Amino acid sequence: HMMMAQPVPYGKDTLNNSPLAADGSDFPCKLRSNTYQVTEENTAAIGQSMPLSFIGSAVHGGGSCQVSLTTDREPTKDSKWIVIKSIEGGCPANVDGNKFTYTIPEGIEPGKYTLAWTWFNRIGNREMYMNCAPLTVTGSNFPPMFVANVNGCTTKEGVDIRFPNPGSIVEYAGDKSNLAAEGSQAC
Ligand SMILES: [Cl-]
Ligand SMILES: [Cu+]
Repeated sequence: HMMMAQPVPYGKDTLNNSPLAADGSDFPCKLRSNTYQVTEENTAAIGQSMPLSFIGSAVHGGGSCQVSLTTDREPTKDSKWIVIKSIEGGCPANVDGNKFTYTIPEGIEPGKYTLAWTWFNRIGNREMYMNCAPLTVTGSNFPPMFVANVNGCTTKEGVDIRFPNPGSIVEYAGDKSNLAAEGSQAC
C-alpha cells in the first residue's frame, strides 16, 4: 500500500494508501468526498524534470507504473487519459525499508490538467493503485492509460508487467528476471 507524495495529490488530507476498489466503484482517482480538491497546484514547464515520490507501508516487490494526463480537472470513468511516462519494473521501489522523475514532453500544450500515477503491484493481490494531482503546464504519440484489476482484466502475480502501449518514454527499474516479455499480454 502506497500513495503519491510528489506531485501533491488532490484532497491530500483524505487520501489513503489503499488500492482502487476491485469493482471499479471509485475509479478514477479514488472517488470520495473531496476527490478533486486542490491542496497544492503543481506547476511544470515543458521539458522540466519533476519529482515523483511515494510513501506507504509495502512496495509489494515493485511492479509497473504510468504517469498520465487528462484535460479534465474532475475526471470521470469516461475521461480520456494519455500516457507521458511508463516505468516497467522497480516502481515505486524494489524493497521496503527505513528516485523517479517525469517530464512534460513536447506535444503537451500549456494549460491545466489532472496528472495520474497508476501502479500495478508485482506481488500480492491483483490491484490497481491510482492517485491524481492538479498540474499546470506553464506557458498559457501519447497512448491511452492502461487499466486493469478494476475492470475485469486481471494481471498475473509475480511479474513486472509490460504495458501494451507504453508510449515512447519508458524506464526500467526492476530485476530483469521479473520483467514480462516484450509483446506479452498484460491481462
Ligand atoms: Cl515501504
Ligand atoms: Cu499493500
